[PDB]
Amino acid sequence: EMEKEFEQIDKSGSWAAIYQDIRHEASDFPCRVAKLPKNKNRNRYRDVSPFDHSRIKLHQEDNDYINASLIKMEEAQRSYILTQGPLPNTCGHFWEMVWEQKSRGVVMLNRVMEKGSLKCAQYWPQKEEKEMIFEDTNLKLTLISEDIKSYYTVRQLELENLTTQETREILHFHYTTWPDFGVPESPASFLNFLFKVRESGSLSPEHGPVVVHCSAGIGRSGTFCLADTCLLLMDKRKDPSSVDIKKVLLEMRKFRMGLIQTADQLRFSYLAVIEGAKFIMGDSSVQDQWKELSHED
Ligand SMILES: O=P(O)(O)C(F)(F)c1ccc2ccc(C(F)(F)P(=O)(O)O)cc2c1
Repeated sequence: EMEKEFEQIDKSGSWAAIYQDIRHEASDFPCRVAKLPKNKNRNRYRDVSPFDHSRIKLHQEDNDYINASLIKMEEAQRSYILTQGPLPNTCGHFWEMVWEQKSRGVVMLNRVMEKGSLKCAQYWPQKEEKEMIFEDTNLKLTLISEDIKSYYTVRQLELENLTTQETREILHFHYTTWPDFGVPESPASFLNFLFKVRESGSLSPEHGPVVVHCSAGIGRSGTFCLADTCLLLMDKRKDPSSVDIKKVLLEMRKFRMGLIQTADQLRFSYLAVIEGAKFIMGDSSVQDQWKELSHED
């Protein structure tokens, strides 16, 4: 039982050991491009780079580089794009990517400012009367509307390719109370938030991979994607307990490094998956319970 194993790990306080085993077994691929001197200012952190084999390439001719990774989950039938929280000089790239990948949604798991330090840049407009134009990638972005909740805000954005004048509605899901190296404020909050994204249709195969990011795009982003993939996994393979979260994470770390940055987020991943499992295997109310418990209102 998923529950039994979880309690065993907790009872023995093995979360740090398991998490540490994951780091040591994690894949390690080259990041030549990410480390090219010219791209130095395109990476928020020196030690966090997308693997070359899976990095998302901008279709631009100058520099196709952006600190983003395509996490393709074969069995789970779902791809995501994990990227760092855009930098002052990479906002055009970010949206360029969102455009070229035909993304429908963007999941932000961090705040533009955490403890006097900017964990990310204001890459989307805060006021509707002030659209944003990223001149380098010839993109226009406009806040159409937004639904502000207690711990998360969902925004409707219109992304326009100024070149072709083509337009697209991007759904911006912003979890606002997930601290760096911290965890969601309950499995309920998280799942409540994950299912909003799901019901939005942003994760649908009819759209490009959803863009998920935090600060470095590995900790919170990793946690969010791990949870979503495991729940996705234990629904298609009818035999949920066979889903080995630790291994799913390892599968994931093959496409981007450092997914899940703390033993606690790893534990949370298990909690969120176990909790969210109640949905996959019946119970059409736990979702109303998460919404209730998340106190989003
Ligand atoms: O999403 P989180 O909370 O996991 C994060 F973004 F806060 C986080 C994650 C990975 C990091 C790696 C390196 C640095 C660095 F400080 F070492 P560097 O020296 O490479 O800039 C900072 C990092 C911060």
